[PDB]
Amino acid sequence: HKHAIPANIADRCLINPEQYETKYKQSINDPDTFWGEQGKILDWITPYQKVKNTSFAPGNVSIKWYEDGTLNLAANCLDRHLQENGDRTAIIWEGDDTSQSKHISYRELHRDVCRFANTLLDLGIKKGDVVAIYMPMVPEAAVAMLACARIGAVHSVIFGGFSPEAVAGRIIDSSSRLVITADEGVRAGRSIPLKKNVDDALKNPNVTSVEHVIVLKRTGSDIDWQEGRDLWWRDLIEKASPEHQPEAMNAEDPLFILYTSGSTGKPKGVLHTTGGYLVYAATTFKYVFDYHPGDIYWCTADVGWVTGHSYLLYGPLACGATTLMFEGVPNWPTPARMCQVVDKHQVNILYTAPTAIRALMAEGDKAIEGTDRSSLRILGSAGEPINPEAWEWYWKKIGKEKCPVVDTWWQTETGGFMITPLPGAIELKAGSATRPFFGVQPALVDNEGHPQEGATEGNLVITDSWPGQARTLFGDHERFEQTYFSTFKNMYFSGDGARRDEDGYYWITGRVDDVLNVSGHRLGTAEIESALVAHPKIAEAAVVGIPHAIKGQAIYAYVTLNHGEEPSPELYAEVRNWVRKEIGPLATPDVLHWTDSLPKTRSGKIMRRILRKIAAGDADPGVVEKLLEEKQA
Ligand SMILES: CC(C)(COP(=O)(O)OP(=O)(O)OC[C@H]1O[C@@H](n2cnc3c(N)ncnc32)[C@H](O)[C@@H]1OP(=O)(O)O)[C@@H](O)C(=O)NCCC(=O)NCCS
Ligand SMILES: CCCOP(=O)(O)OC[C@H]1O[C@@H](n2cnc3c(N)ncnc32)[C@H](O)[C@@H]1O
Repeated sequence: HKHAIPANIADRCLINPEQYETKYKQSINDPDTFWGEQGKILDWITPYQKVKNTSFAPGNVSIKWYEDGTLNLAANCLDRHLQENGDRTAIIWEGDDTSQSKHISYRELHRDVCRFANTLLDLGIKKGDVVAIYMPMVPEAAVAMLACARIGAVHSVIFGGFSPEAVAGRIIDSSSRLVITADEGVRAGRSIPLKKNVDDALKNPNVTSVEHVIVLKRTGSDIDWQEGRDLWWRDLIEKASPEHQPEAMNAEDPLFILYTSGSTGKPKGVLHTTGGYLVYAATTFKYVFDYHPGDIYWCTADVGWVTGHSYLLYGPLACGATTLMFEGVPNWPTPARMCQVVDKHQVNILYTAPTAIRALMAEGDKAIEGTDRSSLRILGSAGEPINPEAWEWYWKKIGKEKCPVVDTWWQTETGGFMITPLPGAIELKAGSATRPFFGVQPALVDNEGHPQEGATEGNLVITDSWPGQARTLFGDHERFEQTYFSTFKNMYFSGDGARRDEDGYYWITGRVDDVLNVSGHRLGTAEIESALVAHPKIAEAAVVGIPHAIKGQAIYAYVTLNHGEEPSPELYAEVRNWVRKEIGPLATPDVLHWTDSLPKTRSGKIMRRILRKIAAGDADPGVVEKLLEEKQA
């Protein structure tokens, strides 16, 4: 079953099937003309001359786009929209409590970004300084990210659900000079500590770089205050001049770092530059969502994740959209919350995640009860695979069978959408990301690196660069080259597996490395094992993912205690809380399986394939039998 392109979409679409085909072929055959022309979606301070300048050569990866052009992201997201659209809403903010919302016009946002840019400059922040942002889903998170970009500071946004230890690791690695936070965030009626977590983070004796903490009063909770270091947001911004002249950034000036979990090691800072990234986010946002002036757009992703960077803030604002920032969760106070927000603000484009869809579907019709949903023209899904059944529930209940669903496959490392439908150009298959975006050349290779032709499956690689590609890993270009460009030479390895069907549509099966997907959150099995083994009573651990109906994968941890320690309710609780402390609640094992029987190769390497199979139900060979009975209990 292919879903046809509906007439209302065909009548209005920016790109039809023929235009998709033609532009696709040109992006591939002639990237310099294609991306040379498409780069004009942005305003450049000085024009680029060179367009594509890239190599995936082994141990010698170099990615540059538009390299001689200069520009300012904040000017593209704000300034250039003032003359025509200064009165238009830039951001609709919907509170965790429905009595709370705000409309923030382009003019108002610009003025606050200008005030906050001066605040930053007056505080001593300079172009290239890294600024850590640990904020909830409030408009001020946006102001802080845009102010940083405006001055050429390099923001590093840390998701609010990270623990103080996780916050400190990111601060240490990036040498962040400043932390921007709130006293607390508000989520599903609960107040979540943020500033306290920062206080704990800065007590780590390896944190040396942070000179100030800017705190937004979001809840007025009693916090500890260090005079001098700590500064209230309101105090600072109100003293700052609202006049700020944006300076030109080179196309290859660093824009942001985003810590991202890998197959091995601890999270690394995926680094995006300015020009290609922003051309790519604005271009993909515009065509995949079929954005028309006046469309109300809603991405539900947190600002702490890449989806929140590219498609909550940067892509939409570049295009002059009204973008909605929701503080809470789609099913609080009730499962109908998400659709209530859609009606309240007349959302035309809704972009969400399969975990949220599956949580709402588990509530059947309570998800749509009392709601109208008519304003909706376009639906999106990203972050994890969506089965045909969930896709169909989404298409029917939320979109009322009237809205194309754009299932967008991509990654932190890709900056923007990679394999995705375009709503007026491509016919949909439930559960398929479908076809590559402009400038994207995917392939499927076997474990030896041989391309597989026709209907097939294999390792999903991208065989050439695209403007939005991550340029490096902060402080570690060698690890960037190793992780992504060493498995299959001269190719970008995504670490995902995929099938290609008889039509040439891609079906992403999931990570083939040791990376988990837990409620749409990318986590490394290695880092969770490191966190566990750091516990004074734990000798060894092996972490796998198991299928879970809502979350996609749940975390299953095999744990070996040091001699002289026993399993108890207490130790169970302590070990789970230890992971919460090391990483955050998102990384907490759902199951602890206590064992002295980790399977290992003769060289001592833990073999996870079998652990994966046992946990799901599907040197010393005796360990498998012990493991089987332990699992059954
Ligand atoms: C958002 C949604 C997609 C799934 O939620 P989720 O991302 O998996 O996270 P949850 O809401 O379950 O919370 C898990 C933990 O992470 C924390 N967390 C999640 N987001 C956070 C954030 N933005 N900032 C700080 N902490 C956060 C929660 O507080 C909770 O921690 P705790 O139990 O130790 O106090 C959607 O299904 C939803 O609204 N969840 C309902 C709550 C729930 O029970 N979810 C589990 C599946 S039903
Ligand atoms: C939304 C982008 C999130 O970026 P992150 O870097 O956090 O996660 C990237 C990984 O999410 C999965 N993934 C993402 N989108 C899809 C998708 N649409 N279908 C299947 N899997 C997906 C793929 O496994 C991918 O390697």
